[PDB]
This record gives sequence, structure tokens and C-alpha cells, in this order.
Amino acid sequence: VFDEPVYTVNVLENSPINTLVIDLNATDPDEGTNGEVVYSFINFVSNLTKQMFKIDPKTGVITVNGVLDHEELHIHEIDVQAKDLGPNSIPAHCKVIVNVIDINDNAPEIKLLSENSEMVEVSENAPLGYVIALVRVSDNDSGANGKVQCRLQGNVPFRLNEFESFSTLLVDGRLDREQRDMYNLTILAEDSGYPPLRSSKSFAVKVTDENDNPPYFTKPHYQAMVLENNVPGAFLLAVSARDPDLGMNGTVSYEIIKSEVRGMSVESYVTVNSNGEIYGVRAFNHEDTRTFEFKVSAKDGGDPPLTSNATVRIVVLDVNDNTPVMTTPPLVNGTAEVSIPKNAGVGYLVTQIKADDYDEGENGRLTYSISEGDMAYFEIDQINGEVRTTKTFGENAKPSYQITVVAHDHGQTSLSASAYIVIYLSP
Ligand SMILES: [Ca+2]
Ligand SMILES: [Ca+2]
Ligand SMILES: [Ca+2]
Ligand SMILES: [Ca+2]
Ligand SMILES: [Ca+2]
Ligand SMILES: [Ca+2]
Ligand SMILES: [Ca+2]
Ligand SMILES: [Ca+2]
Ligand SMILES: [Ca+2]
Ligand code: NA
Repeated sequence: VFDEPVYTVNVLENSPINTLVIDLNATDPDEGTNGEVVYSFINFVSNLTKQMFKIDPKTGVITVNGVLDHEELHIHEIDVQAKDLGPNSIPAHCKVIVNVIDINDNAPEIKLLSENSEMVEVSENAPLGYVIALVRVSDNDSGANGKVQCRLQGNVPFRLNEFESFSTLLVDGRLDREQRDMYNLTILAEDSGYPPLRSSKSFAVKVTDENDNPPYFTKPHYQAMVLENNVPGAFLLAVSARDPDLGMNGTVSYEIIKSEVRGMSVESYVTVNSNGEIYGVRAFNHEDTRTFEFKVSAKDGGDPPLTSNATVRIVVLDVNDNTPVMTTPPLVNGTAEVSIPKNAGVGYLVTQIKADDYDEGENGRLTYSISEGDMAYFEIDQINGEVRTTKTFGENAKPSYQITVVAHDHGQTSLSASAYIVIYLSP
């Protein structure tokens, strides 16, 4: 018969094999008994127990024959028997209990609930306290060996809120992609064993792009000078807008706003390249339009897209592309007849010549001269065009005088237009 009915023993988790759990004696014959004892396990409460322990059948010494895992099973209940060969006897049997004492063999486990596994992401300037990923820390031991706290690290714009079940990782700042497209976090964790076993976990935070900026122009108002009578399809000016966003959000497409210039349309005067290049679609003419301005848009692919527009002033410069035009006196094939008294004095105003020129400035300025003919008997004012007599006529003066007035301008190469004034002396 066994010394005690029930035995309780504490055994370290993960104790090596052949560790002495206990040496039982079935009270080997006291004052005699038939003798030749034999020990054996006859039953286990959990069958798992079968494979963790062993007993010498003759000496009666229980030892470890397996890995005692507290997280698997912590209590082992063994029914054991001692026998005298059944000559004329009963079997004695007691109940052994091995408590598996928990030790700190599991350190913390840090897990991220997100969709794209391990790719944590968040859109620019997402709001303060916007949850990005649920983190879950665990330690599979019991007690202090099971308890755990964890913390973010280094200054970053995020934080964690510890809860009963799990923690939560959220935004704690303003995120701008144009400034930073990524952060590099490290969650540090540890258990409360002695000494405490620690875990780190490092991972990335990809800040996803928003279409939060439009294409910025280099200038709000561009200007360019052109020369009059330019060729159709001749380059004028380049504008440029850049968008800091990603892809479609940041591509740039140029458009010219509908406007009418002098009664038609911008298109009919000007067009735009999808590269910010402005081409003259027509031959410009300073006498029609010395200046016109227009707006030019820029847009990007986003839902919905965004715009910036800039103004464009075109200065049309003057060239001397208008020869002057004789308009007084009226002209037949470019000549006029006038009459005058023969006894006319000196200074008599014969006629007054005048021309119009459309160009502006020097290009448009007129000077009058007698080019040829009876330049001796008449004189012309350089600015008026007033033709007057410079001599008296009498006694066998010819009765008819021919003079060629011209009006020329002041351009790089001066243009001009003549007229033939015939003078007849009416007595
Ligand atoms: Ca274990
Ligand atoms: Ca353990
Ligand atoms: Ca632990
Ligand atoms: Ca931004
Ligand atoms: Ca952006
Ligand atoms: Ca944009
Ligand atoms: Ca012109
Ligand atoms: Ca002119
Ligand atoms: Ca002109
Ligand atoms: Na023994």
C-alpha cells in the first residue's frame, strides 16, 4: 500500500527529459508481504498526460518523458498502481498530480489589422484621430509573464489608444504628401516577467495622394510683343503650370477661354499647345488691333478636377506697312487742275494738299514737298500742305504750270504717294 493516497507536485514548464518528478514507494512489505512490487500508470484524466511522464516499473520513480507546456496543459492527474504479482492480494493505487508551473518562455506578439497586410496607409491631411490600423499585442503566458504594455517611438504624427481588447493607431498631426510621402514607425513592446521579455516591430506608413493642389502658373499675367504682319502659325509665347500632386491629379492640360476679340473669337486670333505654347493663328494688324488680352486655363485629372487660369496681353507693334494716301485735292488719275488770277500777288494760296497714313508714330508722320515741276513759281508747307505763289506773273508768262507734290512718311524705309497739280492762270 502507498504511503499517501494522493500526491501533489510542482514541475517546471519545459523541464528536461528524465527529470525526477517523485520517488514513490508502495510501502514495500512492512513486516513482510509477498513482495516483488510493480509500478504502472493505469489512467490519466487527459490522454496528453500519457506522453509526458514515465515510471520505472520496479523502483517506482516517475520522470519526465515529454515537453511540459503550461500553455498546452498545466495540470496532470495520474492514476498509478503497485502490484505483488497477485499471489493472494489486491493492488494498491494512489493518485499523482503534477502542477506545471508557468515560466516566461513566450515574449510579446505585435500584430497589425489593416487591409493591405503590412502596408499601412492614410490619405494626406486625414483627420486627427483617424484610425489607420488596429494593433494587437499578446503574450501567451500567464500572470506577470502574460502582462504587456507597448509604446510608439520617436516623434512622428501618430499615437496609440490602449483598450481592454486591443490598441488603436491613429493620426495625431497634419499630413502633407508634397512634404512627406512616408513614415517609418517602430512599436516597442515588452512583457512584465523578470526580466521582462521585449518585442519590437518596425513598419511603413504610406501617405496616399489627394488632389489638394492645382497647377500653379509661373505668372498670373503673361505678356508678349509681336510684329504686325506675322505669319499664321508663328510661335508667340509659352506659358507653364505645374501641379505637385501624383499622376492624373498632377498632370496639366491647357485651354484658352472663349472670348471675342474685335467681334469674333480668341481661337481666330490665338491658339494654345497642350505644352503651354501660344501660336498666332492669324496675321495680326496694328491698324485693327494694337492690343488684345485673354485668359488661359490649366486643369488636372482628379474627381473632380481643379483649375488655375492666367491672363495674356499681346502687344501688336507698328510696322510701316501703309503707304500714305492722297485725299485732297480730289484726284483724277492722280492729278488736279486749279485756276488762279494772273495778277495774283505773292503768297496767294493756290491749293492745299493733304494725305492720311494709318500707321502710328514716325511711321505715320507726313511731310509735304514739291518733287519736280515748276518748283520755282510755287512753294509748299512741310506740315500744312498749303501751296502758295512765290513769284508774280506778267507780260508773256506761260499760262500753265505743272507741279508734283508728294507726301512721304518717316518709317525705317519711308513710304510715299505723289500728286500732279496743274495751275492755270485765269485773267
Ligand atoms: Ca511553454
Ligand atoms: Ca509559459
Ligand atoms: Ca511572457
Ligand atoms: Ca498636400
Ligand atoms: Ca497632393
Ligand atoms: Ca492637382
Ligand atoms: Ca497694317
Ligand atoms: Ca506709314
Ligand atoms: Ca502699321
Ligand atoms: Na521507489
